[PDB]
Amino acid sequence: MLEQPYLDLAKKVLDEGHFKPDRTHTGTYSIFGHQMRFDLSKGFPLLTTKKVPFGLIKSELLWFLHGDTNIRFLLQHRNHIWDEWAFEKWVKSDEYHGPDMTDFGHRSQKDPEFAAVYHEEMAKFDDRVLHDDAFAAKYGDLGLVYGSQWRAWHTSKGDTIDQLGDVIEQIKTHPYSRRLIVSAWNPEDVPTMALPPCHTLYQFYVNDGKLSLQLYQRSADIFLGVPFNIASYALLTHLVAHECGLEVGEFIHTFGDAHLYVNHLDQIKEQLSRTPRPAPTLQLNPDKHDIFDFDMKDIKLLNYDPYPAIKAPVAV
Amino acid sequence: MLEQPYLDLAKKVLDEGHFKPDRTHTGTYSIFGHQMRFDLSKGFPLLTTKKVPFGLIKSELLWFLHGDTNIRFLLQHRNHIWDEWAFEKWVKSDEYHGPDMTDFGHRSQKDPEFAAVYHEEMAKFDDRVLHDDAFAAKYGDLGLVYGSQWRAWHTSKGDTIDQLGDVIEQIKTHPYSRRLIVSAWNPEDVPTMALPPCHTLYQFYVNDGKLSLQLYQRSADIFLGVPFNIASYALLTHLVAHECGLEVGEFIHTFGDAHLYVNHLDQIKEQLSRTPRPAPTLQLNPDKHDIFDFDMKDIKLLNYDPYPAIKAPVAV
Ligand SMILES: Nc1nc(=O)c2c([nH]1)N=C[C@@H]1CN(c3ccc(C(=O)N[C@@H](CCC(=O)O)C(=O)O)cc3)CN21
Ligand SMILES: Nc1nc(=O)c2c([nH]1)N=C[C@@H]1CN(c3ccc(C(=O)N[C@@H](CCC(=O)O)C(=O)O)cc3)CN21
Ligand SMILES: O=c1ccn([C@@H]2C[C@H](O)[C@@H](COP(=O)(O)O)O2)c(=O)[nH]1
Ligand SMILES: O=c1ccn([C@@H]2C[C@H](O)[C@@H](COP(=O)(O)O)O2)c(=O)[nH]1
Repeated sequence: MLEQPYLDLAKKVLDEGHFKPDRTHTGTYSIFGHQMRFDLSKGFPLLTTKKVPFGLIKSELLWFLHGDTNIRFLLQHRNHIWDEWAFEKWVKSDEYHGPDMTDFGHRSQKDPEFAAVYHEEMAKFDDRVLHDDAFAAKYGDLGLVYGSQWRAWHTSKGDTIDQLGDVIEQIKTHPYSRRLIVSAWNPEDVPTMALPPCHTLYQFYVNDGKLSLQLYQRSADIFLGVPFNIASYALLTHLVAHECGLEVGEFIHTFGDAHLYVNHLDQIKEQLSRTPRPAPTLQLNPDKHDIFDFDMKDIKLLNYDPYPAIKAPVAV
Repeated sequence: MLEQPYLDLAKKVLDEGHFKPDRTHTGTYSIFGHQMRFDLSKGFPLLTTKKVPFGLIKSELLWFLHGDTNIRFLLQHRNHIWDEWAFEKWVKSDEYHGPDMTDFGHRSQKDPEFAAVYHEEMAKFDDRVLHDDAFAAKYGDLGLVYGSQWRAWHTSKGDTIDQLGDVIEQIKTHPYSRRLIVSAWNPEDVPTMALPPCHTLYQFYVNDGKLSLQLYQRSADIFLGVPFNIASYALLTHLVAHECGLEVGEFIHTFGDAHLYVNHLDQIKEQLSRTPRPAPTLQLNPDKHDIFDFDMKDIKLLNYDPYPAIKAPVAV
């Protein structure tokens, strides 16, 4: 079925992956190197075995394709996947000066001073960001995220180059070139970053009709993480596709450290337990055509029914 | 045998690849997306079915690992793989002022004004570069090649960062991180380049012992091109490996547009015609240890016997 490369790669981390420490000491079963393929005209690649959210992914990528680096658009839509490095700056600031938020992050689940205070301090940081039009700019604006990596990579001699703007040109004009890449690894910025980009590079292809794309995620979390990432670039591939004029072909997901978490063992065993129901259908607003102008309403999802959702505990 | 992922990928471009125009209109059988694996302790990954040259690759990578961007070291060793963009600058210069070299490049094979003149003008450009210590600097010095991409990526605010220097540190100190990348795609520089890097990104891994590496070549020529590239990074992997203290594990070669040339059809049919003799053994100078100090003599090749070499006509 369309989603069986994810399953065949989760039962491959699980019993074939070796135990890696990793950074936040909770161990992995790593493997290094995996290409999995998805042909997108059979249907759309998110999982029917385990509920994955589609308005979140939509709003997020939609957010990355405006080059917008501000959570205030994300909050407006109801997305807060990005919240915690923002707060990492707010509660480490000069203005924070209140009720201690040090390490909020994994003192949570460990209750004590942390379950309702780190959480009261979050709706306090958000709301401020949705309204104070300056609070929004000092802390809610992330600087280096995929919208600036993507559409305003800062040059060595003083300004903004929109990569994806030009690549959507080079597909529109020179379809068949082996240079159609957008890159997120910039090393000025790598040594001093929160999380360096995890979807490091990606290259489009024009088969004859049919745009394809290959990603190089460098680091991948299986169970949590890789359901999400397979769909963002299946949407990117799907959205660039509709703007060049071309049919959709296929998305290749290539990984470096693909690893399942040691929390996520039982939950991934639970998932494999089940059968793929038929892959979902996505349609796109055909009257809009410039993709960077896509209101939310313009990307759609024709019958999706997963199972059950699943709890993995708190990643990082 | 160790080299069968290259064969299984040449009979896969050939009759499974589709006809791509490409840029220099001589057509391809492209495919998009291929991971092939090489475990380097079984032996070394260059081909015994078709003579591939090892002092060229050595001298070249050795050249890239000094961050040296000057052909004058390459010539000194006897390597001229790099010559033609150099001349692309010399014969397009202000100083050229002689006997017309316009398009040397594929007016060659087409004889006429071009077989001994573009070629007399090459030994004239080289020799000058080996001796005039200034000629060497105005035209023999390439600026942007893998030694500056690798070890002096120019920053956005005024200077040189040695990527590979720091990654050999981060392996030496934090072995198990999913960030061990060196990147060659810099977009300031991409729109105005001769050939943008073809081996775009690469990431190391520390399995438990055993350094591994994954490449992302973006564009790959099969028959000519991919015998060479599989060995350069099997040497890089092999050389970084000996400096961290770690055993050698495996090299993953990942491609985007892997394509066989329409010239190279009969010659690749000819190649497949034969049987793998046993994979070669490489040893390294164990008393030297800092890799950036490796004289040529320090990397070695224990029995290699290919077949026959093969002629593919003039690529580009
Ligand atoms: N450097 C970095 N790169 C990424 O791949 C990435 C990142 N961080 N983290 C923030 C964003 C948005 N992405 C994310 C991040 C987290 C989830 C997430 O929480 N999804 C889990 C479910 C977790 C749960 O059970 O609550 C999943 O199953 O995929 C999804 C997408 C990637 N992006
Ligand atoms: N942008 C770019 N990236 C590369 O992969 C690359 C490049 N150009 N071309 C120059 C260097 C050095 N490399 C090269 C270039 C050409 C040959 C070459 O001439 N080798 C052919 C044999 C050609 C013949 O039959 O004379 C082969 O079989 O591999 C080898 C390595 C890659 N490097
Ligand atoms: O939404 C995301 C965020 C992160 N990662 C991963 C996997 C690791 O848990 C995490 C950290 O790895 P490094 O920072 O060491 O690269 O990055 C994903 O797959 N998807
Ligand atoms: O030594 C090399 C040099 C180039 N290439 C390739 C394959 C193509 O023939 C060439 C040009 O592709 P683009 O410039 O369109 O990327 O790059 C290799 O595989 N190895």
